[PDB]
Amino acid sequence: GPGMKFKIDYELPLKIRIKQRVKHYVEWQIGYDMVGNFIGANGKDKKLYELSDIIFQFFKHNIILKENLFGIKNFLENNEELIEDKMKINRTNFTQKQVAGINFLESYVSYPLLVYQFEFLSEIIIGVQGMLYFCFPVHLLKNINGERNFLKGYLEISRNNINIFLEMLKIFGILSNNHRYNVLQIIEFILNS
Amino acid sequence: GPGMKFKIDYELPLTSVAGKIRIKQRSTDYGLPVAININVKHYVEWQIGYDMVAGKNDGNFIGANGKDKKLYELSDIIFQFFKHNIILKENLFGIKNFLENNEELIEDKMKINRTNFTQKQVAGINFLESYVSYPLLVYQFNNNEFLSEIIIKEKQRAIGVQGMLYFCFPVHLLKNINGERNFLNRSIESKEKGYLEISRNNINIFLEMLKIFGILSNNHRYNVLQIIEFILNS
Repeated sequence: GPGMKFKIDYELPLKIRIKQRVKHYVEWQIGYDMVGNFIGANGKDKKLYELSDIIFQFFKHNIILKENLFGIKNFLENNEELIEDKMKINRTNFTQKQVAGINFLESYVSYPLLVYQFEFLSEIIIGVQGMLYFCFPVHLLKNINGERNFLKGYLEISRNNINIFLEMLKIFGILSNNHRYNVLQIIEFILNS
Repeated sequence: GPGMKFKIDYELPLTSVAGKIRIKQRSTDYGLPVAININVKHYVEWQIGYDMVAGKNDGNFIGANGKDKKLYELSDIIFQFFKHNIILKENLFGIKNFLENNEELIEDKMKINRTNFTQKQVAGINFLESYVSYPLLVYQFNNNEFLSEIIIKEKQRAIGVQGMLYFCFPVHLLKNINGERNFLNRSIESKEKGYLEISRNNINIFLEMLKIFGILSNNHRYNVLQIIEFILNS
């Protein structure tokens, strides 16, 4: 349907990993671009993909207002608090530890992780790099025919859950400087188009 | 040379990435990798093994996993120095009796920790923050130049933790192709090889490393015990 009736049945092959803690969920290492619509932070030909493809279509069908994209743009342009700079890896001081009578020095390396709850949730784990994972129960997916008969999958996106992907784009925009630059280029492309 | 003069100039590929040999710089503690003149803080990181899967003709023992195995790197070094009568039989027997009586295993005592959550706000966005803490064990050999570090990670597709042993020592200890220790204050040439001199003066470092492998897990204990028995009966 057009306008507010617009939906996307996103095909998900079964970057996709299936794990379990009804406890089984989809682990989607979702991206926003692909190697053209804009110039990435690395200076390569980048085009819209996945997350940005979803936002562009729902903006094209007038479900996402341009005022929302303007607010996200100004938020990402004005913000200086980035997740990569706020997530610090900690290393403890070496302490004496004996195993099997052998004297070792023991230290712990702690890697932070962030959980954003939207039932959906986003997880950011950790040279090193931060990796974003969009997670949701697997029984939410419709089969190839079009019914949740799992308890290829298809994730239904509509006006009732598009805000999950707008929030996820905003989170990407504060993950790192490279992501902040790329997301700003994507929002500029969507607003101009 | 012959007898007590026996040595091994172990060839180590220096300019190589995505392999068992890596070059890092020790930050006065911890170290960070490097890609360039070599100074005293540059170390060799060697993810050394003690065996290798063998074929139907070159097998030396059967490992804990039931696979054909043969000597490799650490165990081959110990075999040659035992073959040339530098390593005493009592040294191998002492390690054998130690591994037979030992009950504390590294993969059973080392724990990966997940901390409680805390509320964390970044850019005005509220998150739940937690930490995953990985232990590492460092063993300082009697020679203050050599050390080994055991990194503890999760078992892949299994329950528990696994240890990866790395053998570390300064780059300036290595000899070039001419037998010169001239790496200090000099950049490493392309495809250049470093040579770690192993002799009677430092062989016990490799014996202590074999003992450390033997306490890593029950499978490692079994494999080391099979290696000691094979070497003793040679």
